[PDB]
Amino acid sequence: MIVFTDLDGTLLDERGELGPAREALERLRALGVPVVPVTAKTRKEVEALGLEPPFIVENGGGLYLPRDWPVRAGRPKGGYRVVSLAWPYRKVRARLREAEALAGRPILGYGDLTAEAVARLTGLSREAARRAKAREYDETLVLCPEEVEAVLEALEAVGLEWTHGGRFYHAAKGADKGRAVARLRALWPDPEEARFAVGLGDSLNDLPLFRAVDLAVYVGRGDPPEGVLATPAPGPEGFRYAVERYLLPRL
Amino acid sequence: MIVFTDLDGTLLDERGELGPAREALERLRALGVPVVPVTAKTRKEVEALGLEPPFIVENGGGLYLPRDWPVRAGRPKGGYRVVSLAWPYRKVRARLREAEALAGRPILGYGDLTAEAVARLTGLSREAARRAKAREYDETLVLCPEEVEAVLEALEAVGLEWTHGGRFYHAAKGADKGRAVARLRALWPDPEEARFAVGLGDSLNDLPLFRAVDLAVYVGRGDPPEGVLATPAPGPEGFRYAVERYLLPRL
Ligand SMILES: O=C(O)[C@@H](CO)O[C@H]1O[C@H](CO)[C@@H](O)[C@H](O)[C@@H]1O
Ligand SMILES: O=C(O)[C@@H](CO)O[C@H]1O[C@H](CO)[C@@H](O)[C@H](O)[C@@H]1O
Ligand SMILES: [Mg+2]
Ligand SMILES: [Mg+2]
Repeated sequence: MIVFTDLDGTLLDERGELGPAREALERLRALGVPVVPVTAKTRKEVEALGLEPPFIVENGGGLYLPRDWPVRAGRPKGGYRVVSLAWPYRKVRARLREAEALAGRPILGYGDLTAEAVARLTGLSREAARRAKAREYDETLVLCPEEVEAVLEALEAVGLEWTHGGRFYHAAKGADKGRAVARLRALWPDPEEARFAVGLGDSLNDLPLFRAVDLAVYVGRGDPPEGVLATPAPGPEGFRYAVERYLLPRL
Repeated sequence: MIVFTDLDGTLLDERGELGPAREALERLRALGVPVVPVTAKTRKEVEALGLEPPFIVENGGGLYLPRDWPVRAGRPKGGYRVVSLAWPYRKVRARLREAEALAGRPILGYGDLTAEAVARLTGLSREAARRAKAREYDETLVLCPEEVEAVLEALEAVGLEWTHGGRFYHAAKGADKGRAVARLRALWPDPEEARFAVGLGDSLNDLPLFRAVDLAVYVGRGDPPEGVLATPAPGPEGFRYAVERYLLPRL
């Protein structure tokens, strides 16, 4: 069994911490069940949370593996090997400039904003905001509600893809949580361990995650997607509920 | 006679340069008529143009005087003397945060953006964008057209004042081109010379300028505001026409 999990609004609470998930995470480790973060967050953010690889960052744009992963894949980088599935940030940013000219209006993202600004917009600290700005693949867009749709049309026109997390729209090319999950499973050392995958999430960018796993659990607000299990409460309490009710009684 | 003039879209061409205005400016200089910039631009931007004080920056937020101005006013600041009429930028920025809370959405300004982003948004060079970001009183806002109305009400509700230049809305408190022109006229060494003031402009932020002078000339693109003279062509060609037709005969 592998548990693939989104962070914001799923494993993490409103302050970007664990809440009741802590105990749930420990039980899984004790049972030897790998837990793989799959998030819109950057590697720098995942690191600051003390999460060890493997993990999937920037909506599936990058798969970070331990340097000594038993299956050879990716490009070595320090204590990691990195499998890049998506276009680099710089290329996305260049494409955004063309989308701007098309939309006939500015399209702003984290790359355009100071860390101070990103912090204010996200409620993160300036330092956490600096980590959120260290994007390798995916751009987080800052859009006024009323312009969203015109912007999305322009993104697609210039070859970019979009999704949204809990609060923000994203632009990237080749970043998909489902693609990344499928890839990581294919690269898993023990095929039997990866045979059954669970995926938990709460927003649009998690749909691909749900599709790519065997047991999908939605811990967001409202009704889950079709074919996805639900929990009584959202977020980390959802995660806890999910492990205890759906996972442990299988372990 | 003193000629008070806006810069962008009035004295400056589309590239923000004085080239086309040279001949008309030299006509005034040769006749010993002082010319005072009155602009939304910052001290740094005005200096980069090689314009000497007295000049009025940031929509009237600051009045800059020569170090040896005969009438002692304001305080020494970097080789000039400055008379601060408006709240400092820092206070405006803080009150903007209250506005954001009321509006329920981000309200972005230059202070939130990198020089690179400002450069892209304005067409200024990266160097010029840094100068445009060196704001002491007034914030230039970057707003979705669809959100302007809600945003402007939010500004009013938190005690900020707004206006707009050729392209951008602004927020400040106590910055009014008319108030600054009146203060400079009152601090003028030669009361006779200041007795007859001319004001030229092309946008909303110039209405206060027109109210504060004895002869107002509009060089923007619409019909002129009531009580203001028009010119056959906008911008620097309008400024030149006004000098030749309205001012020289009077001199
Ligand atoms: O789309 C969003 O709402 C979240 C995921 O739900 O990701 C963005 O927002 C987060 C801050 O809330 C950042 O940590 C991420 O890096 C990214 O910029
Ligand atoms: O409101 C505007 O459209 C113009 C009019 O002067 O000023 C802003 O825009 C200019 C750039 O076009 C900057 O040089 C100014 O500092 C200011 O930010
Ligand atoms: Mg989430
Ligand atoms: Mg103007």
